[PDB]
Amino acid sequence: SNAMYTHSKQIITSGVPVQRAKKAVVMLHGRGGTAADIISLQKVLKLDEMAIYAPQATNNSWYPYSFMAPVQQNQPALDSALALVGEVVAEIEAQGIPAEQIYFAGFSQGACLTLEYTTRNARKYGGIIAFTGGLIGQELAIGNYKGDFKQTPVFISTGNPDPHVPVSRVQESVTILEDMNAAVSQVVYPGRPHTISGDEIQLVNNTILK
Ligand code: NA
Repeated sequence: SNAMYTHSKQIITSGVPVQRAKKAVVMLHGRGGTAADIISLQKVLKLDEMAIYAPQATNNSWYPYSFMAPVQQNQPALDSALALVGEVVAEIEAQGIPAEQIYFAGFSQGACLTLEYTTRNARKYGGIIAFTGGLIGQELAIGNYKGDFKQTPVFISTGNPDPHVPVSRVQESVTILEDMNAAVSQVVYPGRPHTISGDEIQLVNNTILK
């Protein structure tokens, strides 16, 4: 189609009731996916202490084209997607959970959105999990990236090769994240299909979600 659409405020919650929760996690689904889908990762990820928020994308897609299309071709849908993630973060903080106890988890299109949001808005977060994603745009626009991660643990993975996410863009993303003071774990899985492997799940559970 095109990028001339809005993500309306569709937010699905699960996990610990937010008023009781010590921590929260913002979970971002992939292209053609759903909030209910992505939440089911709580069955294998150590999220049992988190209030879970998963916004649902309009058209089940955050933005219409490859994350590496000229960024204007993904606008205004992308800005709308970033706005919605920001609304979710704002809601969590208003429920009394500070950003340093807020975690992010995304797969594929959702991992790209996760990285793009957190890097435009870098501060001390609980942790950031980007399963097969990179920062967004044909050209990286460094001028959009502001803040300091204050050693936020970040896990970023991809497969090699992967026709959706070149290894080069994951490397570039790592370089930018490290420059902004994230504590970055990058893992590239040669020959892995476009998926979340069991190894990634265990690794995230023993590190970011320790
Ligand atoms: Na943790």
